[PDB]
Amino acid sequence: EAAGERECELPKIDVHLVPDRKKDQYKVGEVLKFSCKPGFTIVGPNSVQCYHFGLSPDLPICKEQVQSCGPPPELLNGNVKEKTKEEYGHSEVVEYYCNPRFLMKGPNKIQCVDGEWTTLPVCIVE
Repeated sequence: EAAGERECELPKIDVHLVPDRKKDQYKVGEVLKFSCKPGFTIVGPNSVQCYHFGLSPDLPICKEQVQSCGPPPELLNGNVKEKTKEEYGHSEVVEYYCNPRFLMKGPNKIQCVDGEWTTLPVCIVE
């Protein structure tokens, strides 16, 4: 009996972690987005899939204390349109804008994760 499959059940995550679904058994191809508790920051993979060998990649962790990352980086052919505060914070996104000659490819905003900002929008001439 049983196919070649090997389906998933929610593994032992962090006590302060909370999965998006939060179901007991995950079907192969379920993406278990994780997050941490209200006052916790999730660090690591915030989305793992249920594969036919198990939930992968391995689970992220929870940090209450993160960095504020200071001000955001510059944009290559734009700038930050928002008020650059000396202290942003985790999950604080920064709306950028590129010049009126470019198309903005990636996310115009980026949020700082742990203490590192995510991948910039990047714009190209239209």
